Amino acid sequence: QLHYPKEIENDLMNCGLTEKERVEILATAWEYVRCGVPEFTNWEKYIAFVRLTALTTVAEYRGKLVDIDRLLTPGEYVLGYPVRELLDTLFAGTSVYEAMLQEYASCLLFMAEKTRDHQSDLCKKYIEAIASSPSRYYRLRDCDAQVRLFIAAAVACNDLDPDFTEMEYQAMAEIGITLYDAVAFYKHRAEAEVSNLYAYCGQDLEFRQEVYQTARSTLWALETMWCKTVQGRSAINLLKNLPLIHMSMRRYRFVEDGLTIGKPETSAVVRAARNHVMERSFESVQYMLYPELKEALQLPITEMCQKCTRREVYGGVSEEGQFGGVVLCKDSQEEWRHYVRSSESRHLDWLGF
Amino acid sequence: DQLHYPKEIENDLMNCGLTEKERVEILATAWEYVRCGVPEFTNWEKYIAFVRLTALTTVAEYRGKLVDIDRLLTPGEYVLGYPVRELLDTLFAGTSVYEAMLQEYASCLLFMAEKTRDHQSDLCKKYIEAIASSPSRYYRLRDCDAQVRLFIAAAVACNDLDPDFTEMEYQAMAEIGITLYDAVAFYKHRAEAEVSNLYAYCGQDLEFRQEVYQTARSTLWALETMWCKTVQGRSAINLLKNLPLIHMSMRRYRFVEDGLTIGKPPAEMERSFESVQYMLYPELKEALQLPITEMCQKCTRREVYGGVEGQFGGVVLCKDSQEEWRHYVRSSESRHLDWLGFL
Ligand SMILES: [Zn+2]
Ligand SMILES: [Zn+2]
Repeated sequence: QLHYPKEIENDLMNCGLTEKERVEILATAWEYVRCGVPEFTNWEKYIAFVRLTALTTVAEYRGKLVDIDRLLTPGEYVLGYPVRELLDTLFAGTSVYEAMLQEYASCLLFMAEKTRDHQSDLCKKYIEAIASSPSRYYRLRDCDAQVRLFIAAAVACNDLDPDFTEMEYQAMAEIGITLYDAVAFYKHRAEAEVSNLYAYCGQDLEFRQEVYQTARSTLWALETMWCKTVQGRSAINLLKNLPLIHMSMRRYRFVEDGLTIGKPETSAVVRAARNHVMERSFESVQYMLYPELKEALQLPITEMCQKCTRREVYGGVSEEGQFGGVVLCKDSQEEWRHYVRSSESRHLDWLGF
Repeated sequence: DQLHYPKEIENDLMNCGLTEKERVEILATAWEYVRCGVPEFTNWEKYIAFVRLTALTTVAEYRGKLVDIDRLLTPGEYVLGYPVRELLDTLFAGTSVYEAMLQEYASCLLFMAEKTRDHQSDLCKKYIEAIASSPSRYYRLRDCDAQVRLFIAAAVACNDLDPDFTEMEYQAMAEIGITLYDAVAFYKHRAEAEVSNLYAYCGQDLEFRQEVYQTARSTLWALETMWCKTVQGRSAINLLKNLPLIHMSMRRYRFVEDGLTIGKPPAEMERSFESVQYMLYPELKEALQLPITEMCQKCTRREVYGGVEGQFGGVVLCKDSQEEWRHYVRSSESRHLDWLGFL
């Protein structure tokens, strides 16, 4: 049986979902928020955030249903949700308000763009931006996985105003993504995903084990330094639980894989992948794009490495073991591997240890 | 991977029988357990006391011959540099669970030290036979061993509140937590011929393990949905939910070393019942005095437990006893929904 609060039990009715899909989305949204934000004080903001995480979950599953251009419009209901009102309840009167409005809209925009019928030019530029540098992969994946959004929401649901610096958010995202992308590796590869750190860094277990161990070690140093503050614990709770959801949430396949993690041949998500089978402009969406994404989507073709292998159209069918975007050259792949292996110096700098 | 813990504990357990590597592994392991089990707290003083109590628990697991079990509950006494009874008073004194938690702590460390003596004591054999006598008894004794109700009570105390769970809430929570934890620790426990694993008794087929892990986790999500708005509710949730997850979150476990995977297959005068009975909680006092006439005679018992492939080190249940255990674990939903006040 799936469980979630009565408050949300009638959400997402009459939106194009089966009763099975709808109850799975609501349970997933609730579990994600409980796992990522276990400590809260404000129930009204907590439920608003659960509802926004439900819409995010719909955007990932069936993005065609979500009117991206209405998410930030006051008075507008998207699949029954007053999205801008929920964002205002959560973030209005905090220092991160205007930035989190663009973070939310930008995340859902590219979730919808990636499910689309045919590759848009926004999609193609995103696919090439994330392959263009490791720091740009981490910033854009941060938005895609809602890392800094969850951290700020966690602080807001404790009735405090987030005061992390830009470099603290970048350190937190690099730790969380390095862990999460490692555990999701086999699901993401079986689905020929573009948004996985190891699509660019390399598929060898030895690299993954090494940088996982370093990120978890830095996270334990961060936890030891920050655990006496509510804001500190709000960031720790979110980052630490990112990989653990593979075991804690009923959306993942821990039980169905024989109580295993990291074994692709017993995996229910990999076996599902194996068994399986009107154009938004930069102009129309720029109001909602955060600055790093705007620059990411306008990087000149010529200022990117010309040795890496791009294509006209990404997606379509691929062999077992292949991810779905830009294939880095040896020099670029060496650049990424070296950036990730250097995390400890960069982060002890960025986090103020 | 360097080890991290607070400065308040960094020079504990100095020059008292641990190697230098052992001592820092113990302090880091205690800190990591307490941070995973009790993520939400308000009282730093109580928190460090509990971390130090966990460090001593960790010495008893590893090196129980260093630990003077009979001085744990004695005012004024230092064990390995810790004023154990002062630490337990800082954490629990003036709560409704004070006396129960002194006994819960001492009873845990007593059997951790008994399990590693060179010679099996009488007391150790009676524990090994008691934990195999009924599934409800397995869960209560494993609760103390794993410190499930002690951690839940400590979590509430570290939020400056008075634990007010009922006996039957503690029993449901222990059943949920142990069913999950013993499942994830299954292969490690089997490799060490452990006695304290639910599946040593229920059986070793993966299908039973999957099914009852799915139910326990589903119950825990219903409990979390019902209780997540109070500090006491979250204190319980956080401990139970994180029990299986420490296999990924703690450096003590082998997630990384295993390829980012879970699941991959007479120095000593003997203690007597009478010398330790003051420190035992009621159910353990009773379990250690059960006549083996009142136990199932068809189960396979031994004169001496231990020695030795893919075998646990205690009582081997008979087919009928195994069926009783499996039925009990598979009936958890109804028992738990009743004990937890969902109906
Ligand atoms: Zn290149
Ligand atoms: Zn029997």
